[PDB]
Amino acid sequence: AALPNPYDDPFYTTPSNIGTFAKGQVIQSRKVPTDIGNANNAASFQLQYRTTNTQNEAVADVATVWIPAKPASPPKIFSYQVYEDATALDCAPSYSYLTGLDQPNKVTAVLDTPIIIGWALQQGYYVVSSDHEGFKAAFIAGYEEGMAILDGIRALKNYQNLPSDSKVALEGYSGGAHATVWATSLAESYAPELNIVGASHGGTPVSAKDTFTFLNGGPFAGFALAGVSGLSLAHPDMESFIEARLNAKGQRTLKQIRGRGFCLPQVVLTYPFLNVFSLVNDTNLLNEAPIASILKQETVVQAEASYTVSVPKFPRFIWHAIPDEIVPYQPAATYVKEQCAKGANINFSPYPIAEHLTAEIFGLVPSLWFIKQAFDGTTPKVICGTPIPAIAGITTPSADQVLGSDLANQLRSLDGKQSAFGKPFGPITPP
Repeated sequence: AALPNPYDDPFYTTPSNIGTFAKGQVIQSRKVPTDIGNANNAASFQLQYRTTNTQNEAVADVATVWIPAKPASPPKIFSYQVYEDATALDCAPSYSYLTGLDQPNKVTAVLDTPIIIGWALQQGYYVVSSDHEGFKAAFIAGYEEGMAILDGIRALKNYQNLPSDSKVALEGYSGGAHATVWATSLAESYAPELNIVGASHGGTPVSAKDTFTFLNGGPFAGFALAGVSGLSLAHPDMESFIEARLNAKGQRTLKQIRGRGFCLPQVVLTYPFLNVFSLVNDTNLLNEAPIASILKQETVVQAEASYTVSVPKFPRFIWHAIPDEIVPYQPAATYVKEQCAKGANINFSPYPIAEHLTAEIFGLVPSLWFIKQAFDGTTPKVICGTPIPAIAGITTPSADQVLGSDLANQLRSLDGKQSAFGKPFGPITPP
């Protein structure tokens, strides 16, 4: 690609004086060429910045920012969370965004991603997309992801000298929605100066344990194994515990899914029908320490959580396929119901006839319309959590209205194309 592999690059390392940097402070930066930047006439940069890991240690991370040619004003910031879904360093969103064709997780940066970021740039928003898994590629580590993201937003504001109360909105789907929900949950306690006016996410994994039990042994069991790997990379005592229990197969397999160049496509293709329990000599792992208690922290479902989960009060749009076959629907419905009973402002859109990839599209125009309204202060008053399928042209303006013809024609082109997950996208509205 336009830069070396991140494994080969000291830009992806944490300097020994990391602790002297404030949260979100820019350590170094570099101009980078990106497909999205070239397509939208927006300069792109990578920012190496300070953040905080799960063990509350100061670490560096990388984020990618795009500067609109005609910024809206006052300045508005759009944080887009990618479904990286891998535990290797070179699967990073920053690397995947570069001009180039050999990046192993390139797929996660093309397809719907450029539509969404392109759209945000055409509205005049500053765009940031952080490498939310951080330098350990700790997929699904929520505190890891939440802090990295909030600190990436901080870094864009520092880098561009944006006003402190610059409006912020956040968006993501699938693994990017786990990252998004975690960043919203931590905003209050970790980054309360960020003026977040909205957030929009779909296909949300809210409980690590629940997403695990739904996935294990099925067609997308590679995602279960990726979560085990990613969580162990954020929790050292879970890592030791697991290491001690891996049989020879488990040892070969954990190394494999952490191997350079083993990204989402390889996760999907290598592990259908794997039972992660086949990797260990202990079937009761879910119930032992330190795992069981980590699972109670790695959840935003309060019924399951061993801590008081935040309730963001700003407007939110949350969508999900009821028949979701990859990320389970009910845990997310449970999260919305709970949050709504504590004063949240959630417009909830469960799609009764949909699957994971088709709901990725169905909720997209509603999602972006919602974010535009949140920036404008014009999100409609709704009874929190009422299950209403949001349909473009019915509950929102048309695709052409929201996106413009160009971007809506790009969105129509996805219909029937393969997604990162090996299943085709469908149309803008349910048939």
